[PDB]
Amino acid sequence: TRRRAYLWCKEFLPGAWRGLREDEFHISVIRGGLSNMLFQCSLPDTTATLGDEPRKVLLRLYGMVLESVMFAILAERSLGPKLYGIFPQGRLEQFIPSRRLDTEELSLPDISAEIAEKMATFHGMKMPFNKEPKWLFGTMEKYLKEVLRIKFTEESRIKKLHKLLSYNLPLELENLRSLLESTPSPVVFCHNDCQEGNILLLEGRENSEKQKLMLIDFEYSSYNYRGFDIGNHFCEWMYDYSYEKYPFFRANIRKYPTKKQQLHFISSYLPAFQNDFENLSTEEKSIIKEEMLLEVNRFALASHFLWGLWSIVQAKISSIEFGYMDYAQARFDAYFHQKRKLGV
Amino acid sequence: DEQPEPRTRRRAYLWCKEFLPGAWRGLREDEFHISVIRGGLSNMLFQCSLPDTTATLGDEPRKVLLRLYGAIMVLESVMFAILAERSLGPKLYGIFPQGRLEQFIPSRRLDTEELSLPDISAEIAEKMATFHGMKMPFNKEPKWLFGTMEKYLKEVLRIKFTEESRIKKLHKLLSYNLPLELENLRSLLESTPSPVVFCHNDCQEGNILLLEGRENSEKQKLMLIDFEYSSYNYRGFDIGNHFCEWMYDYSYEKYPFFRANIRKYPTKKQQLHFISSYLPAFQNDFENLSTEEKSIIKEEMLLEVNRFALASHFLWGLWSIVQAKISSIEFGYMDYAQARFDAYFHQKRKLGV
Ligand SMILES: CN1CCCN(Cc2ccc(CN)cc2)CC1
Ligand SMILES: CN1CCCN(Cc2ccc(CN)cc2)CC1
Repeated sequence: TRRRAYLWCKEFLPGAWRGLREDEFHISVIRGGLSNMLFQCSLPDTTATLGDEPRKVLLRLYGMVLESVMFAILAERSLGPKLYGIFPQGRLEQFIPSRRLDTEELSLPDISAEIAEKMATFHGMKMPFNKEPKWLFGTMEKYLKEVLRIKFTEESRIKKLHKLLSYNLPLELENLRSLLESTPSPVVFCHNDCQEGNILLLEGRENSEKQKLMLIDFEYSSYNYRGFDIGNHFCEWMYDYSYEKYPFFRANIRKYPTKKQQLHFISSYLPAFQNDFENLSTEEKSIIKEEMLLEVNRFALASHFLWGLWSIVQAKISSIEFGYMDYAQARFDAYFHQKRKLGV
Repeated sequence: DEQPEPRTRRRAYLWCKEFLPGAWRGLREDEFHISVIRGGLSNMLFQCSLPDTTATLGDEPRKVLLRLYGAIMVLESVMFAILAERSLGPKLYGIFPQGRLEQFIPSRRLDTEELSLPDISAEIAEKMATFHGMKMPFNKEPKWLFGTMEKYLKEVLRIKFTEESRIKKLHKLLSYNLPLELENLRSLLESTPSPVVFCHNDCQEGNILLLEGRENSEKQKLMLIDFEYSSYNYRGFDIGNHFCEWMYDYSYEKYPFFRANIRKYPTKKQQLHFISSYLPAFQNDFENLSTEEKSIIKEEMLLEVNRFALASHFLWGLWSIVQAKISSIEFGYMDYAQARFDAYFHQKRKLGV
């Protein structure tokens, strides 16, 4: 691996990387794990670059074709990290000096204003993928059917899974389908996982007011209802994954964005998504806003439902230390709370 | 043949309707237009279009090219997407397991005898030099050339024909002792400096588009397409291979379905004219180096591309023998293998190597 990374870096990267010896190779882990291990490879500080090649790069081990075409495209358009090399068991990507946002930072008005802008821009991109909005319910159905086949060993998971099934998930899915079918929402290229863990604060521009963030990790990206990408992100205000004691997240329902905070986000989103929106009548803009509010708060329900089902699947299979079943139970609690709140 | 089959076209209609924007997304089957551009079993080509009475709503193309992979993949897909993003290849509208949907570019392909026309050649040299300066996310080790020839050689040595004429042709070719000859070629090219760049690797006339509405422009009427063989490789191979293609006409309508003419290989003058467009297009300062150091570069570069042209004959000669066992396409692959090795040894004699 330290050699594998050495070979991949020597062979895929230009400049000093070409003549690099193996005892000159600097690598360290950025994230271990079982799948998608991140690494930081870099030149001797005492090595001068020959061209415009990078000094430090991010390696990503997968641990099919669409994810690669996608990442290449975003790289080409300067929407994503640059792609320096791609191979069967991973790829070399640009290393972006940054940190991830924290949960509570999402509510900072400049941060959520720029996230809205960035998601709007992400949303207007054309991609060579299927533009039929199959993804949302196709994945929920795929997960549900996995869930009604999962058998757990340990009494606790059995107990928890038994509570979740008692909601009558198949019937509840139909009630959700019914509601969203009656809720218009333009299909656009969605990130589908726009949580704080996937938003870079680019270092050196913490002082920029509108250009300090980048969106990354598009493994779930597809054409999907705009409402889901926004409602999902709103849900993510509630969940903090940096908690260091099992179950390794906190949910806080009170942290869901207020009407005022929602209007602030979409008041950024809309002008960045349709460049003619800014010239509409004050009244019309509020017609569109009030209507969008209903839209994304309904699709928020699908965020809860989808990730709840996903969280149950991950329990049975994942190695990652995370209280998946407790998270599923949190997502469904927020699902039913949001139903009562909306009166739907 | 013009009419697609019922199966494909029903599937074509679905792909177009779901992958393309605008008027495409609400088209009915009954108003979908599709025409064959190439049959076969491997890369079927179709033209797909809106009715002419139907109005585009926005960006969407009125016509696209459907490409089915047929009987056979991430590197090729990524490469095609990148070149589209950079406006070097056809735009990519749709990608899926069975194939892709690409921009339709009104054009015909160049004829073999057009490769030598001065303005054509100059631009082909600019386009290729441009093609070479690109950064691509692939392995930058120049192992494709001999890796590929080695793969073909090993397959070639263990294929047994039945059919007699195929069998006799294979025997004359093995007479030459290809493995030793391959090694001989390695030593010769091992001593021949050539910059490793991103090569098309199959820059023949049928992979160059003459763009419609531009037959007047002098330096902007061509586009290079079909990059299935592309990879980081010795610059000499890419140009050498192109010079070799001057000699082969695949439009010949009877068996073996090509004409070889060694007399059509570019003259020293024509080669210089080509690399005279290539070099200022490939590197910055070149245009204004001492007329005396421009010549050393040119002369050396000729030696290089003419030596690497030997790998062109050897690679496709081997490829061709492999194709004679596995391909069902009507083409005299064995005869073409011999034709390539004739030129190889004839080229060897020319170079005194
Ligand atoms: C799939 N995503 C959307 C739903 C929330 N996920 C839950 C999660 C958080 C942290 C960890 C720790 N590896 C695992 C799962 C993370 C991202
Ligand atoms: C792979 N390329 C480089 C070598 C020349 N080839 C020979 C060939 C031409 C036409 C046909 C079509 N019958 C088949 C093979 C095809 C292009």
